[PDB]
Amino acid sequence: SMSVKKPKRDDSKDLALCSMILTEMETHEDAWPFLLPVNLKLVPGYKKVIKKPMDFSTIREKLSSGQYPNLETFALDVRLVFDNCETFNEDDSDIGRAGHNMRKYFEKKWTDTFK
Ligand SMILES: CC(=O)Nc1ccc(C(=O)O)cc1
Repeated sequence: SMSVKKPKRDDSKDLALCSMILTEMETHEDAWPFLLPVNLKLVPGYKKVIKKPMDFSTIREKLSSGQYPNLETFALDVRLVFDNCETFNEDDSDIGRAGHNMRKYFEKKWTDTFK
């Protein structure tokens, strides 16, 4: 509360660390469904069903331009990519499996890096 501060986690390296994690995700061989925005004009159903599209190149643009206030807002966008993937793809499809694989991959990097 007022004039009573909790000790503050050192966040000075967060930007560099999130950038490293994003790089590792960009270079994963199962990252191909997630590198670019889904084409809303060429994929039936996507625009109406998926209220907030997100993809790695969009996350990268936002990271590079000061659009994440903190590391938690970054993790929310990454998770949104995989949440969207589950909403739209069968668990047993190449893309659906790619999504599950990348989420597992991300969450371990997240834990190892910040916890
Ligand atoms: C991220 C994501 O779901 N992408 C896509 C892209 C294309 C299709 C399709 O054409 O079936 C399905 C899903």
